[PDB]
Amino acid sequence: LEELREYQRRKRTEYEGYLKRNRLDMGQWIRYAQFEIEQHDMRRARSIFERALLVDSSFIPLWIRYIDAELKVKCINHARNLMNRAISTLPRVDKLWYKYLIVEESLNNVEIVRSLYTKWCSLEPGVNAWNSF
RNA sequence: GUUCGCGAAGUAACCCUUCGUGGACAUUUGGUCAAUUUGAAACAAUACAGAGAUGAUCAGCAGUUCCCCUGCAUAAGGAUGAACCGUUUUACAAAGAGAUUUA
Ligand SMILES: [Mg+2]
Ligand SMILES: [Mg+2]
Repeated sequence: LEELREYQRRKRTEYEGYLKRNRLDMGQWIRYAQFEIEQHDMRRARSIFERALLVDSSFIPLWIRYIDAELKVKCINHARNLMNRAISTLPRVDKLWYKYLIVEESLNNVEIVRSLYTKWCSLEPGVNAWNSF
């Protein structure tokens, strides 16, 4: 376990030291947020992504990946509540809607998307958006 | 304890002493804290590692950090004060070609 313990500890010194110095460079956050996922600890990883939304919330690769780590282990109402916060923050975006729509397809629930497209049409988005509805 | 008044005692031209009493005067200090080993000074010495760039030797001045130290300091010094120079794979598709493959 010390063959493990000191591994995890030494990594969390190196990653934080760099992020300590560079608030930006999201490339590091996602990497380091991925490290804590592969240790099967969701609490730490969620903190990291939540810590990395403060730095920039306009960076969609970060938003998208933090949907993955929720969906991969199948924590539903988190990746569900998250999408409340996700598309209310950046309501214009394209990718964020479709990744919320297409993930609702594989959940087979068409009542959701019925009300989804209600709002997403209420927002008057544009051509390619309406055509999906 | 002082003073006012009263009530008694011995002496008493009513006063001095003595006793018993009513009232007034005066009215809530200090602790965030307990006296040596177990609620946290530091330095020196010893051993190990050695003080930026670059072919090599050097002057430095800044920036960034959930590092500080000497200094009256918003001056200036402290190795250019220190620490940092590592790691990096997905908003991701469009066209075509081969093969497997089912109503
Ligand atoms: Mg310096
Ligand atoms: Mg200096």
